[PDB]
Amino acid sequence: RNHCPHLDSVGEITKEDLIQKSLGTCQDCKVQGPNLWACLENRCSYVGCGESQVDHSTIHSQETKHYLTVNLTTLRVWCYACSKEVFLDRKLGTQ
Ligand SMILES: [Zn+2]
Ligand SMILES: [Zn+2]
Ligand SMILES: [Zn+2]
Repeated sequence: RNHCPHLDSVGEITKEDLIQKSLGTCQDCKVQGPNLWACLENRCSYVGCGESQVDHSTIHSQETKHYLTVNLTTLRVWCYACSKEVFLDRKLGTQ
């Protein structure tokens, strides 16, 4: 198992949901993109901004223990628990 558990637990969001988050707007405040983050938790669908604005992604991460956040600006995933950037595979193949 050469992968992070935090992210390995969360799923993936559809383009439909990401499209709204990619619009460049925070679900908590009104900072307006670019540079916006979105909860990677397949079960969660919240839009927050990183430390570059109000670190909403961090706060939300603690509140819901969601240490997975992906910036819609570069389409990159980040792991708070691991304390680094991670990548989300498109296809697994377990079941
Ligand atoms: Zn915000
Ligand atoms: Zn969340
Ligand atoms: Zn991790």
